[PDB]
Amino acid sequence: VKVGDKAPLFEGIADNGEKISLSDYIGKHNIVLYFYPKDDTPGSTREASAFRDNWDLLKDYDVVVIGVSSDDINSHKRFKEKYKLPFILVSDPDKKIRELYGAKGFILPARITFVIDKKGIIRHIYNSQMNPANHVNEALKALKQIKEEEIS
Repeated sequence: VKVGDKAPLFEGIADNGEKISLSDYIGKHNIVLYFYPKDDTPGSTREASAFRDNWDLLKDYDVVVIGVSSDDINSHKRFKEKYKLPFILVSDPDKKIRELYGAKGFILPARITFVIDKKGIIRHIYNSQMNPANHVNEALKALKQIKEEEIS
């Protein structure tokens, strides 16, 4: 998976117990798909919080934010409710979505974020375990680049 490739399609279960298909968003909105190790931990909470804190700004870039981890649905709802996260959280029980995106990691699940445009093309990849809060900034920079190409 590299910048320029079509984003791999997948189906999973969202925190609302509903099934989610990436293809249902492809072409309709820009997409920020971010992988994080585990629910309600210092770093992932910080990353999720950063995305929450920029929710309104993200609205200007026509985008859907989807978080992914190996935690189950209930863990996702609790994490989401506990920090008032407004976006979607997908459960990846057997790590199949991670494998698809090459985000399995080695000493632990990779904290990697992908920004996908309306043509279903990956426009940016940011892989960094140590800078959880910076993931939203990188997603925003990619979204700004994309918007800048749309506007004119």
